[PDB]
Amino acid sequence: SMNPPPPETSNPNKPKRQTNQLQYLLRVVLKTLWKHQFAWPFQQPVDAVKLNLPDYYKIIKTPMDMGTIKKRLENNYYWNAQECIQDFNTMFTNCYIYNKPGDDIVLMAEALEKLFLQKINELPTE
Ligand SMILES: CC(=O)c1c(C)[nH]c(-c2csc(N3CCNCC3)n2)c1CCC(C)C
Repeated sequence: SMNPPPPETSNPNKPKRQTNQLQYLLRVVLKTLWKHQFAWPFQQPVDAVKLNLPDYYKIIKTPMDMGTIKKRLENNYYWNAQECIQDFNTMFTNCYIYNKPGDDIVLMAEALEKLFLQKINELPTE
């Protein structure tokens, strides 16, 4: 079995910015989810080899995880907050696509997503 290359976290020819919204996404949103008791399955790319999930990357073609998001934020990879919000939403959606309703992993994603929504509700104006 093989894992794919992880999502990129640096791309020198991609234009980058540091906005107050992106700062909030790191200092408030990511930090809140990262410290949560249910964060651990989401802190690095899914290791389909070790988890014995050979179909994971057959079903999930746009993988995303908080380790990737954290590095993107720390490296100022994004142009705007919407790009980063999309990454969080991709991460949650992938979990719901792959897994079964009520699975532990889905309950974990739901708990993190609730906090995400609470924090994004107060995203500052630019
Ligand atoms: C399939 C799924 O949606 C999953 C997601 C987002 N995460 C995990 C998971 C478990 S353990 C771990 N890591 C990652 C990297 N660092 C080591 C610990 N990730 C899964 C598998 C759940 C179940 C189907 C076996």
